[PDB]
Amino acid sequence: NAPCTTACGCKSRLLKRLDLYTSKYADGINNERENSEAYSKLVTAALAAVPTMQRKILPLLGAAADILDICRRELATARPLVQAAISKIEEAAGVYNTLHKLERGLGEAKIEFGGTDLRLTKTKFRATSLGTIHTADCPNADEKIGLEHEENEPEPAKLITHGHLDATCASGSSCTAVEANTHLTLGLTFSGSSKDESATWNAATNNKRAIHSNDADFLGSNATVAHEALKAIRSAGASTPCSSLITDFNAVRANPKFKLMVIKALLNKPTAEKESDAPADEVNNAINSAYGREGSEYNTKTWKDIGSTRIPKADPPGEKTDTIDKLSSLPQWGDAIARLLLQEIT
Amino acid sequence: NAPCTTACGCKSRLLKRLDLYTSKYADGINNERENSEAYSKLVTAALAAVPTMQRKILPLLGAAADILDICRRELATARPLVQAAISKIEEAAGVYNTLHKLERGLGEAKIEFTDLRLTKTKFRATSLGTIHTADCPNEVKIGLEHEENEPEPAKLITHGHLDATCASGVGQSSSCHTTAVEANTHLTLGLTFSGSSKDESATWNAATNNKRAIHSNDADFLGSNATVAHEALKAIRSAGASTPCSSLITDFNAVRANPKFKLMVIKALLNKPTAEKESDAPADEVNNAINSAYGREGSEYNTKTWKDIGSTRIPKADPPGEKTDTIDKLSSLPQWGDAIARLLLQEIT
Ligand SMILES: *[C@@H]1O[C@H](CO)[C@@H](O[C@@H]2O[C@H](CO)[C@@H](O[C@@H]3O[C@H](CO[C@H]4O[C@H](CO)[C@@H](O)[C@H](O)[C@@H]4O)[C@@H](O)[C@H](O)[C@@H]3O)[C@H](O)[C@H]2NC(C)=O)[C@H](O)[C@H]1NC(C)=O
Ligand SMILES: *[C@@H]1O[C@H](CO)[C@@H](O[C@@H]2O[C@H](CO)[C@@H](O[C@@H]3O[C@H](CO[C@H]4O[C@H](CO)[C@@H](O)[C@H](O)[C@@H]4O)[C@@H](O)[C@H](O)[C@@H]3O)[C@H](O)[C@H]2NC(C)=O)[C@H](O)[C@H]1NC(C)=O
Ligand SMILES: [Br-]
Ligand SMILES: [Br-]
Ligand SMILES: [Br-]
Ligand SMILES: [Br-]
Ligand SMILES: [Br-]
Ligand SMILES: [Br-]
Ligand SMILES: [Br-]
Ligand SMILES: [Br-]
Ligand SMILES: [Br-]
Ligand SMILES: [Br-]
Ligand SMILES: [Br-]
Ligand SMILES: [Br-]
Ligand SMILES: [Br-]
Ligand SMILES: [Br-]
Ligand SMILES: [Br-]
Ligand SMILES: [Br-]
Ligand SMILES: [Br-]
Ligand SMILES: [Br-]
Ligand SMILES: [Br-]
Ligand SMILES: [Br-]
Ligand SMILES: [Br-]
Ligand SMILES: [Br-]
Ligand SMILES: [Br-]
Repeated sequence: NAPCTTACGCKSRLLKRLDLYTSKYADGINNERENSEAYSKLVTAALAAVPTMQRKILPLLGAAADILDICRRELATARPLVQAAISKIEEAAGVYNTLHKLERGLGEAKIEFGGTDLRLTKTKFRATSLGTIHTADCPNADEKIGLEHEENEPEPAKLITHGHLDATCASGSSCTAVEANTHLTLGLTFSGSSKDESATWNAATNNKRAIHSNDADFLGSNATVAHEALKAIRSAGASTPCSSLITDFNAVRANPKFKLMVIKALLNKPTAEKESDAPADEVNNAINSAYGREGSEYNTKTWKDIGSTRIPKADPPGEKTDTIDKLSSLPQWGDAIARLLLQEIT
Repeated sequence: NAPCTTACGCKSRLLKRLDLYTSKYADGINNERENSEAYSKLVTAALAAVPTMQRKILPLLGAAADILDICRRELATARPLVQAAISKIEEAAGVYNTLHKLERGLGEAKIEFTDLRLTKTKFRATSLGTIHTADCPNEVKIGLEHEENEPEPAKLITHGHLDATCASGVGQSSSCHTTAVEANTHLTLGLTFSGSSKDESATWNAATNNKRAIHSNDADFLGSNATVAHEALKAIRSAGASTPCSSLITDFNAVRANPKFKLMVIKALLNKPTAEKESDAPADEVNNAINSAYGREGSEYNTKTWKDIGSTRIPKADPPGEKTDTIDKLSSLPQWGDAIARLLLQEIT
């Protein structure tokens, strides 16, 4: 809720926010895999099973096709938005990796004139840290993230907008002109606000003060467009694609094509085309008989019986048979379907 | 290819290389959509079509299931590798943004001293901390064949340098190692960066009035980021995953080469339905069956076979009673799945 304030924290939050979306997308990919498998199992079993079993599979087919189609279309819609966010967030992370290197400044040059004269060689530069970047890893401890929280989450912070010329001058005492015992120290630091401490420093230069600032906008809009890319997913309603499963009776039960095919296939009224063509109690009683009461046995029995349907199996000494669940691959299911239809032709 | 030498060039080349892989991945995704559609049409038409067409469809069906399965498995193997490359490349690109801001150094403090008192107005230059803001200037062979020989991306900046100038005496003509710092002295300290360590103090100590890098410090901004991205691109190639799902069910050459195809031609088109081996028929008879069903060498596969498949009539839901239409007019998986149920019910009835 409060803006991030360190490079390690901003990167950590931006990546954690991205994970909200990519993990949900990965769930959809897995769900599309399971729905594809389920739909293939239904078609194969619907061809191979005995009529009492076939009649229980048929009401699943149109509704399952509806779930699978929508699931694929939702993933296809989300795919470019998630890809766009990934690219933009990871580029911003790259800049944060550098802002962490600069978070302690860039060192200093300190001249100590020695005491004898004001001649100068490298040996009078006692400090020469200038150009040293910060190399330590992020602190191991540091920092509500959730899709519900995304709408008011603030932009990632820019952290550094200015570089500062730090200066110290101490004679003898304040710079009393520079003489043989004078320490002159000049450094470069960064912050998110401009600094000019010239007023206090000119009356007491023996204190390190930022005496000039220059523009150093490293992030530019990178964090803004990454932030906006996350909103683009939410605006399109693409944050949780393909969340419905064919193996969830709640998804199937709600489809009008399911109820209608219960009437056609399980209440012996095959010419029905409206939901009203049978009394609701007879639809419900048929549902109860086929799938357990209110579909309570859909997974414990219906999908188990579907998986135990025996289908043709290729073999060099002659075609054999086994169950859908034992030959659990699309190539074997497609081969069975071809073989089942050939037997009907033959 | 010589290594990249600028931040704008390194970022550009890395993204261009990445695009070689993501574009091929996108092609596989598109092919998988087309393959899923092709397979669903085949299953649907195989149930609905007249027996003459069913026999033409059945060998396409078993091969199509195999092609589609391989296609999905290739995409599943490629997906985490491509995602990793994208993440690592884009993190490196972000660092190169900053390396571009730093490519012209970070300015300087110049102190122009009548006396040797000092306030800000004696600092003529105060550019220290000024980063470079301009866009990239408006680099090389890029291609998968060229990827094995591509060098690692350049780090560009490995060290920061303290540059120093000291010019004492009127006209600022003299070195400060012999003409001590006095009222006319110009003292300039700056910060630049490069890809090599530097220590030019030996020459500077005898002539301080020339700008020289008299000290260097470590400034490794990229770390391993760019090399780790490079290695992620190689990880795709090592896995043989650069062109996943390149085969199309609508490409007869892919169908013909699928191991399931020949046997089903024998079973469905040569009146040997119990065949289980390719030796169950002469190869010449298989070829004649292929020529009759799909045109000579499959030359009519798209112009005739798939048009005939698409014109198969299937059931269509309607409130005043079930109607019929063609696969191509009812061109959606949900209408095909509904048709399959209605077809199987009709057989039951
Ligand atoms: C590209 O270079 C980057 C450095 O410029 C790499 O980032 C560094 O990666 C190392 C791991 O190899 C990290 O070291 C670890 O840090 C964690 C703590 O940091 C994490 O947790 C805190 C607290 O939540 C969080 O604020 C941070 O953002 C991190 O999420 C320690 O627990 C470990 O013990 C270990 O010390 C560095 O911290 C990390 N630096 C930064 C700035 O992220 C980066 O991994 C490189 N990229 C690739 C693709 O290799
Ligand atoms: C994050 O901030 C970055 C700055 O740190 C953004 O990058 C800058 O984006 C602008 C506009 O998008 C680019 O300006 C354009 O530059 C091109 C020329 O550069 C391109 O082509 C050369 C080859 O000629 C290639 O070497 C470069 O790498 C680029 O591919 C001009 O033709 C345009 O007219 C326009 O001036 C900057 O060049 C670019 N800077 C860098 C260092 O990339 C970046 O877009 C931000 N990220 C996001 C996601 O918005
Ligand atoms: Br995924
Ligand atoms: Br499957
Ligand atoms: Br039964
Ligand atoms: Br001293
Ligand atoms: Br009834
Ligand atoms: Br029942
Ligand atoms: Br019920
Ligand atoms: Br894609
Ligand atoms: Br489809
Ligand atoms: Br199908
Ligand atoms: Br002067
Ligand atoms: Br002046
Ligand atoms: Br290529
Ligand atoms: Br390759
Ligand atoms: Br380099
Ligand atoms: Br002068
Ligand atoms: Br490395
Ligand atoms: Br490859
Ligand atoms: Br032969
Ligand atoms: Br023959
Ligand atoms: Br034929
Ligand atoms: Br075609
Ligand atoms: Br027809």
